[PDB]
This record gives sequence, structure tokens and C-alpha cells, in this order.
Amino acid sequence: VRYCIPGERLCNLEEGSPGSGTYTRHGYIFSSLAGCLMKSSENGALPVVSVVRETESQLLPDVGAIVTCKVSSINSRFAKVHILYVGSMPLKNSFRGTIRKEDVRATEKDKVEIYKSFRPGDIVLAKVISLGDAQSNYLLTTAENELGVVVAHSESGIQMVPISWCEMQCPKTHTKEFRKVARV
RNA sequence: UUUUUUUUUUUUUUUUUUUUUUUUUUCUCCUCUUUUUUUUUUUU
Repeated sequence: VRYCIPGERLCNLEEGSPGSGTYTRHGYIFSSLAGCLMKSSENGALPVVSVVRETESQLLPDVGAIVTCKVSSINSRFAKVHILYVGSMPLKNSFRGTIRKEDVRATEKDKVEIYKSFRPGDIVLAKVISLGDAQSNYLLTTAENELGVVVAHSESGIQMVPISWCEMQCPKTHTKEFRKVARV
């Protein structure tokens, strides 16, 4: 196996096609990273050559991506969050987000009271939809059956458990509270 | 013995800032007269 530097001759446009993290010019394929030389043969020949470091310390979000978050504060019409994980991998820093009162459920419906959906301190799984404005920057959504709060936390510091699609209950004091439970 | 119709109060809010009293002119300028200078001493 061989590694890369962010420029070198790799292949012709006839001997393969550019993949992820690469660029081409003057009929040649040029590297743009310092990762590893991967040639996805796939099926149909002409492998899509690409270079991947495979050790992602940081990664910029996209138009569509799954992210693990952490609520900071909640408002009657939005809920500021902090992006913590990009899908699976840990993130070295923390970005910001905002869930408007249209992205909670998968119907973009009326009602949907924000107060009992995303209580602060929880950890949720959500998907971005846009690159946002300067007020709200990433505009995340949870309009799916698989998205919502996944690992909640009790009033007094006890791991919480899902109890229904909308209700969760404390194991110690048997107290009933409202969340937006995502499928496991 | 006089029917029917002619809408109404702009939409928006979740912006960063790492200095410090004052502050800046005015020129050279004839001093009049008994003196050397008296002086110990004691009573505070």
C-alpha cells in the first residue's frame, strides 16, 4: 500500500474516474489529500479512485447528514443545540444549531409544543437540511421515526428509559414526563 | 309601490469589538553715601 500528498499523478481519465477528495486537470487525476490510496473496483470496471485518511479529527457538516447533539436551551419557538458527533465519530469542537417549531414531527404540523419535546440537557439524533443563515446556522430537523431524543436524563441524575412514543417514566420515583422518543 | 353588491390595522430578529492625567513659546533688565565691621562681662 502507498500513501498520498495533496498533488501527484494517479491515473488518466480513461484509466479510472475521480472519487472523493480528488481533482483532475489536463487529462490526469491529481491527489488532494495525504490519506491512503483506495480504488473501489465496485462492478463494471474502471474503479473510482479516491484517497481517504480514515482518521477524521474534524468534519464539516453537509446538506444531509446524521449528527448527535446536546440541547443547551429551549424556547417557545426554537431550541438551540450543540453539535457533538458527526454521525458516529467524536467531534473535536462544538458547532451550534436550531430546531424550529416545524421540524419536530414528520408532518410539519400545527400544535407540537416545543416545551415538552426537547428538554435541555438531553442528547438527540437529528439530520441537517441546510447551511442556514447568520442567526440560525445549521437548521437541523428531526422529522423522522428514527430521529429524536435517544438518551435522556432524569431530574436528579439517573439514566432515563423510553416508555412510549411520547411519554417516559422515572424508574425510582415513577414520575411521568414528555419527550420525543426515537426508535432504537 | 324603491330590490342586489362593493376584503383589511409592515413581514423580520438568537449582533463581534483587545484603552488611560496632560497636550503647544515671549527678550535683555544702574539696589544712593559716618565706617572699620561691633564682640569680655552679669542678671532669662
